[PDB]
Amino acid sequence: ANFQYIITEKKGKNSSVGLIQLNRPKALNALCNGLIEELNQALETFEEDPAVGAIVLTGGEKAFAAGADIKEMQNRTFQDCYSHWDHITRIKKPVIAAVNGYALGGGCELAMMCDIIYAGEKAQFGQPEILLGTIPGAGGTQRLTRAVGKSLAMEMVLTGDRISAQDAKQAGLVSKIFPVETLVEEAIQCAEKIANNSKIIVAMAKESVNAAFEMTLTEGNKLEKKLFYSTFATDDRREGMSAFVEKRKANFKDH
Amino acid sequence: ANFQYIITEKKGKNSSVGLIQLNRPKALNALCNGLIEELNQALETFEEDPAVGAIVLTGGEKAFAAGADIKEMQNRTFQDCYSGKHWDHITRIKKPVIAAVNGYALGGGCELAMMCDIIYAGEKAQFGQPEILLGTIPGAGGTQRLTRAVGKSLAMEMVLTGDRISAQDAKQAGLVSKIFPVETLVEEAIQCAEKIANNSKIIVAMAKESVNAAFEMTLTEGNKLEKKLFYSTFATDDRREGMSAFVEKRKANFKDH
Amino acid sequence: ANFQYIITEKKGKNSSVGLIQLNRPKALNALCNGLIEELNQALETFEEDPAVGAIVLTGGEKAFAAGADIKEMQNRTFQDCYSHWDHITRIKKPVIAAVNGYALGGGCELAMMCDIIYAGEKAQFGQPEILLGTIPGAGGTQRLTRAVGKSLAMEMVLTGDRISAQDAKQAGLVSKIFPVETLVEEAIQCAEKIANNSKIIVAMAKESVNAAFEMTLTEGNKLEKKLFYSTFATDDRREGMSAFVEKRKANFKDH
Amino acid sequence: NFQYIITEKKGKNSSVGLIQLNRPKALNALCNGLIEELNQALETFEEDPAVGAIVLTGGEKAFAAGADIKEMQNRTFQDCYSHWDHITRIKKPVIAAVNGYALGGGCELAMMCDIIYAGEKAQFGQPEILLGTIPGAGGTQRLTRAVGKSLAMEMVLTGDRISAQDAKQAGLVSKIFPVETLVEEAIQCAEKIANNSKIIVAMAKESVNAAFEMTLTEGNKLEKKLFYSTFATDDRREGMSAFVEKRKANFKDH
Amino acid sequence: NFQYIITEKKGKNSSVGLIQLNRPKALNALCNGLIEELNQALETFEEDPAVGAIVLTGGEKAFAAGADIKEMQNRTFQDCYSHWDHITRIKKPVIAAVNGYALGGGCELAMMCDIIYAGEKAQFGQPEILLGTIPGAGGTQRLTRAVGKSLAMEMVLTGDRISAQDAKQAGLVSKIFPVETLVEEAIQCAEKIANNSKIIVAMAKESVNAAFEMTLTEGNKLEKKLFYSTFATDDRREGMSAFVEKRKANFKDH
Amino acid sequence: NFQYIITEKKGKNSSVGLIQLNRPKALNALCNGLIEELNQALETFEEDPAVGAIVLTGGEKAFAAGADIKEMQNRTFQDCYSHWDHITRIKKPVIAAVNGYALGGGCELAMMCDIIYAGEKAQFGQPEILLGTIPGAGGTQRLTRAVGKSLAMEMVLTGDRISAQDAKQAGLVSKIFPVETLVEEAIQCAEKIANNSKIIVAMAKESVNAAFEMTLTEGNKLEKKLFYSTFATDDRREGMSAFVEKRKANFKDH
Ligand SMILES: CCCCCCCC(=O)SCCNC(=O)CCNC(=O)[C@H](O)C(C)(C)COP(=O)(O)OP(=O)(O)OC[C@H]1O[C@@H](n2cnc3c(N)ncnc32)[C@H](O)[C@@H]1OP(=O)(O)O
Ligand SMILES: CCCCCCCC(=O)SCCNC(=O)CCNC(=O)[C@H](O)C(C)(C)COP(=O)(O)OP(=O)(O)OC[C@H]1O[C@@H](n2cnc3c(N)ncnc32)[C@H](O)[C@@H]1OP(=O)(O)O
Ligand SMILES: CCCCCCCC(=O)SCCNC(=O)CCNC(=O)[C@H](O)C(C)(C)COP(=O)(O)OP(=O)(O)OC[C@H]1O[C@@H](n2cnc3c(N)ncnc32)[C@H](O)[C@@H]1OP(=O)(O)O
Ligand SMILES: CCCCCCCC(=O)SCCNC(=O)CCNC(=O)[C@H](O)C(C)(C)COP(=O)(O)OP(=O)(O)OC[C@H]1O[C@@H](n2cnc3c(N)ncnc32)[C@H](O)[C@@H]1OP(=O)(O)O
Repeated sequence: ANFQYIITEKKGKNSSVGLIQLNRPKALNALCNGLIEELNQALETFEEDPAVGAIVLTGGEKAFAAGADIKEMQNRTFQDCYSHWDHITRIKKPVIAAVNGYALGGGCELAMMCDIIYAGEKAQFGQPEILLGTIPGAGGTQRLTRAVGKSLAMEMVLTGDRISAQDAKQAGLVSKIFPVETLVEEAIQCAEKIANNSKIIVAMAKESVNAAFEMTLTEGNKLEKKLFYSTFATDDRREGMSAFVEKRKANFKDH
Repeated sequence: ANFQYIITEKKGKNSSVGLIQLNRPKALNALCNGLIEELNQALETFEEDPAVGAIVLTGGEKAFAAGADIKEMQNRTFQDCYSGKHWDHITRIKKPVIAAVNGYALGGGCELAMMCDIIYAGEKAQFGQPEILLGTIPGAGGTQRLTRAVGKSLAMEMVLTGDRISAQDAKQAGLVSKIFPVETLVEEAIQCAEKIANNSKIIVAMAKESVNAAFEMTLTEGNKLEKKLFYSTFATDDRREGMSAFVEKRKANFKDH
Repeated sequence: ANFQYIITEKKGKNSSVGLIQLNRPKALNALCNGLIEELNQALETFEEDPAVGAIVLTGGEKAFAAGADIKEMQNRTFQDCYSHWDHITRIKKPVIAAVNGYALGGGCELAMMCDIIYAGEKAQFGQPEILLGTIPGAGGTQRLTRAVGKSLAMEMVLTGDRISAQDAKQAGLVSKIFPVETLVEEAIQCAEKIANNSKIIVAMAKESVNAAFEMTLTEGNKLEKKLFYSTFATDDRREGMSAFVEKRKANFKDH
Repeated sequence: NFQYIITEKKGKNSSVGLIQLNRPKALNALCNGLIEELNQALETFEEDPAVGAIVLTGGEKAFAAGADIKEMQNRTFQDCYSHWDHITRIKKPVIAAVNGYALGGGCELAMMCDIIYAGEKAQFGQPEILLGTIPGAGGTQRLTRAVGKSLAMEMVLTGDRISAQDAKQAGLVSKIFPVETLVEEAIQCAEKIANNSKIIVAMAKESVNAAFEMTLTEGNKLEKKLFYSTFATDDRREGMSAFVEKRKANFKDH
Repeated sequence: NFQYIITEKKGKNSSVGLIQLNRPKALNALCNGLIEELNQALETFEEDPAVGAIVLTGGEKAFAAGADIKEMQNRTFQDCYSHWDHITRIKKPVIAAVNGYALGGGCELAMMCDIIYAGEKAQFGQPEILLGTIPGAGGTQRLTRAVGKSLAMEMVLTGDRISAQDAKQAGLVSKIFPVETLVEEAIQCAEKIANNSKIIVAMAKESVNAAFEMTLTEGNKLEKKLFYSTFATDDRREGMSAFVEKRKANFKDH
Repeated sequence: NFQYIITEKKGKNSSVGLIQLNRPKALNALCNGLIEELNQALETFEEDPAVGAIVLTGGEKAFAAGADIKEMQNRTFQDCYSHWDHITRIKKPVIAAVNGYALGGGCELAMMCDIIYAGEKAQFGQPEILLGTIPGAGGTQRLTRAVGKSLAMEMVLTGDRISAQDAKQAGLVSKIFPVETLVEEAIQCAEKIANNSKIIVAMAKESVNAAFEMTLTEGNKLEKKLFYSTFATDDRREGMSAFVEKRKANFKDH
């Protein structure tokens, strides 16, 4: 429906890419509860849209998201905490984060929840939760550490210091850096490529990669094998291999 | 043995390095079932050869291995796959295995290199997991070892698009530890295998087992296992000789015992 | 007490940083049992000193620590061993390692036990245990691998080869590289920053980041959440978020 | 309102939310519609401040004979690949009062509950194998973890059923009561849980569940963090003071 | 053919692969030669399309009294660090019919089996401690996971034996039968399993085993993936249809 | 020189270190001072070359009624973030002879022990919930792992107690003895253990403990490494030889 905090729209060839834009410039995209609710709606919608194969999440040019909404948490109590934030992780289709500008606190964690992260030349990542007398509460101490290593993760989480796009890429937090002006376009091109592939196979691949963080290498490889065997129960695997053998373009039907 | 797809031979000082070279150039070293069987044979042989301390696995200059053999699985069914189950044997080898990757190391080829303990890349090597382009996903640790070495963002990008990354990219990301000119790559990998072979076999096997454990348990339990293995080295003659040699300011004489 | 192998002292703004300096220059700071005992004492002392918020551990300019003391284990037997080295991991306050020069074997492991590692331009890391007929025995095969990746870790552990500061940073083993002359000063500045934040919250954050190596991503995020909720039971969380909302400097009380 | 389930509050001061599966015709076979209502009832009781614990039960002859086979009969692999365990998202304790058949999906639903009380004639089993499939809702995970590999393999591979007595001896269920008083007894247990601090009860339940998600070392660390957390509540202060002051504790779920 | 074991096809349609340890003089002490033949028999039965389940047993006096001490007596540490668990690579179900002694390596072998049936006079134990060593084939892992820490510690640290009734009560074994009919009963169970779809049975067995290799959360996710997989088979379709059409299922193992 | 505990060496050759909690007035409430002495006694017995196993017990009426409520009553959340399980750092086996009450911290202490023997009238429980808190020393972890989720949830959420018979049936304790002979019997078991090689016993105990810290696969690998290690000891050679030579083994703890 008519969204208050986000702007959605389909893009790329055949409009196969679902674009979600955080639109709360006043608050530098502070992830207030309302914005989160709309974001989850947009994600669910694009997830159920058969023409969409990949989603691109972005914010403004100055800020992807400055964090969660302090104003909204300010008066919460411990007990409140014990009486929605990671719905993006339940989405089966790939989600690419096009990070331009600030991606701090909850904003940084939201980007890390995405499968792939592309950063604009002037993006900035950080977990300033410590400066607010709290710690990251949406995977900031988990996903950051796993991607960047203990030393840098400890430095960022304990001081609240920010790192550049170049630092993030070097550390493995993000895989590409693009000029501010073309960042979103480039992320859409990548989303396109992914959308071109079979949707069912892409979902299986994404699930396999994610498993790398939930089990031992041994069990991860076993799960990957089971999923690999599964692709053989699909038409697109048959079509993909035949196309290869027949040296012709493959025609995937997401089935 | 009389191999059809691979070329083996001992190299390095005292012929301590076992060199296995994938040899199916017309198929750019596509890993067909027959080649896999010979590779495993060569590995087992070098493993049982007491003169060998480390193995170097390589392919051609244009390709380490362009991938599994699609033509061989193109007709398989789900039931075939399940009710039919050896791609991972190289992981059962106790001696270190170094992959000297020159050119293409894609799909199964990339996974094979990642199964190796160390990876050295030639200036023009290329890594990628194009399984997605074939309507399938990596099936030999491609989504596990790549991710663990390269991080989620790059791993997702590669696995989901099938895009390739350069040798420089792979090194920067931690997939490979060294990059050498195409012409000297294999020589350099042999030098490293030699250094490793110089050490005590038994101790080297324990160390390799310890490092591998870093991917199978919590840091806490990993450190405990490492401790047990560390204590174990004290039950060997080489440990004694090694420390004695250092204290006595003289060269160590290891006997792999 | 009056230490024989280490030099301690408080530094940074308001002497909030506890500096421990390994001082056995003749043995290139080889980690003998006596030095380890003093180091543990210094750590415990700084841990219990209310004025200290972070500790900086360093050695000489030529060597952080050349390794454990070989002569001391030279005559030990397997039964000796099976029937203290990592107490530094029991410290709740952050510990930063300012590595200048050699950080080999036990020295490298000690540095890796620290939360953050800063390296001087000429630092060198390596695990030469293999050259002595033994393997790293204080997390060298675990922390190195987890930070540097399997390929480089195997190369280092199996050959005993050393890597440069630049290599270590690129691989994620250390997060910063500074000139030899200012390295310790820079690490103290980082410790200062950490010490200005809430001690209790900092301890929780450090615990959260460390958990990234002890459980699946799913459970790690759950633990992080519980710790996040916990911060709400503190005065500093309330002051931190209030200060932000009221556009004013936060005054933490480590409570 | 509900077509497949019957809900109602019970116990002291109506602190117990009782959900009763009601599709006697199909022996409470868990069809998609019933699952949707069950989840609703659960969410409702979860949000009801008056409720401290939930009791889930079915009929006297069957808790739930299994998922609805006719509903999946024609599904294909792609349909599948493209919530039956929402009960696991509930923070308040859920007790399963199993009378009669608790097979397949029914057995898995009971195992998803925190506590299981079985009527004298209850029967547990995972017959999915007889249908050319395997348990798909934790049947091979929760059963094994509670009963051990030998018995779990026997049940899953043959589809054989085990008695209430077997289930109790194996640790699948913690109590066995006469068919007629089973539900009443489960409600008494839920009452007791409801009398304790909700916030503390939620933390304890989360701690016990963690025993299946991490190593003992990390589990103990998490438990410690939760233990420290209780000190941030009024109920913990009240509970310990009441003890020291030899008086009854008055919890406020805060 | 074989020196230490006796194999033969049993059960309806010869669907059961029976392997019998045959080293009576050494009370089936698991020497290296016997292990090699056992692995051969397993591989053979595994590749035999007519076999759906394997039953492993020994004599009436002893399933297997332990590894062969004589064989390791002279080994050194270095020797040790320079295929005991092959039975674990078999995809088809393996039932252990334990009669008499199942000690040390013998106990571990039985524990490696998916299901364990014990004769009235079976005896389990891990006496490795009495020999100056510890169980080296999962004795401290599988025993503990099945029996609990207290009893496992007692057995491993003292070398004490437990009865068939103790083993069953503790969950080590799921059934106890008279010595004379034990093997027959295990074959009947193997028959039942063999009757079901081989591919689905292999998936189920893999799912149950996963209960010991990952957190409940990941185990449930793996089980789900395998569950979806069954939908890519003809047997699942046949199984569910047969139920719906109230008729007998004809599985074709695919 | 102990105020809260009574120690003394018992059994053949004074091979068993017996520690008796002695604060009958407080039903052995584990106050901080008692914990400090307990740890001292443990460390002492651990360093005593003549001791091979420790037996921990309390009074006939109570092993330990819990941690000291009076001592934590005034603690704050912040205090909590400013050596309760040191018994777990002891390499030699520790047997808990539980007579009477073993509640809360007391129950957790018993569970930290390697083996638990219970007197006919022992009682186990985790009443932390009744005090507005949750078990904080492994009560939700070790209890669950030994007793299963259903019973563990029941105990932790209601604070209800279970009998010795219940505890044994659930696997929490491995033996039940009359109140009067319980400690004697536990000492006999400690004797047996102390009979074997101390170095090998330490390795075995470490192996069994690993069953709760890693996947079955890695646990088996660790066990293997420990198994190989035993071959680097004289006691293993002595043990195997003694068996081969049909003679009694003479262990020298190395
Ligand atoms: C499960 C539940 C979730 C838990 C997850 C983890 C916890 C967190 O995410 S906490 C968030 C951490 N983020 C922060 O501390 C960042 C706060 N913001 C900043 O530091 C600055 O805005 C910064 C550096 C990005 C840019 O500074 P600047 O260019 O001067 O812009 P600035 O004027 O501060 O911001 C503009 C407006 O956005 C608002 N805003 C910015 N960030 C936030 C935020 N995180 N919450 C609420 N409002 C915010 C500002 O208050 C201001 O509004 P106004 O002037 O009307 O009060
Ligand atoms: C349970 C606890 C677990 C144990 C943990 C794991 C095991 C380990 O840590 S073993 C450590 C491995 N490290 C080594 O072998 C490195 C030894 N050091 C070196 O090789 C060199 O000192 C190096 C390369 C750093 C610098 O070279 P260089 O500048 O020429 O110095 P160099 O002349 O070799 O040595 C100078 C002095 O330092 C001493 N020293 C340096 N490292 C050590 C050491 N590890 N042990 C003992 N003495 C040492 C030397 O003995 C020598 O003293 P002296 O002349 O009186 O005999
Ligand atoms: C993530 C997605 C979830 C995945 C989870 C795992 C998979 C599963 O749960 S599959 C379910 C396994 N369950 C079964 O195979 C049990 C099927 N039922 C039975 O065996 C018998 O009903 C039994 C033994 C319980 C009782 O027999 P009986 O007393 O004769 O009663 P019975 O006549 O069979 O049942 C009465 C009615 O209930 C129906 N019914 C019973 N169970 C089911 C069921 N599971 N699905 C659908 N309808 C069922 C019967 O079809 C019959 O209806 P009708 O005669 O109009 O067709
Ligand atoms: C890491 C930090 C550790 C965290 C671990 C987890 C948390 C816990 O352990 S909390 C402990 C939970 N235990 C309890 O709630 C049990 C409390 N006690 C009881 O319920 C009863 O004493 C019971 C049922 C055992 C016996 O009742 P009864 O026979 O009437 O004896 P009772 O009169 O109550 O006890 C005798 C004396 O011992 C004292 N006492 C008993 N238990 C405790 C205790 N846990 N703490 C302090 N004092 C205690 C009583 O206060 C009384 O002393 P006094 O009359 O002078 O004040």
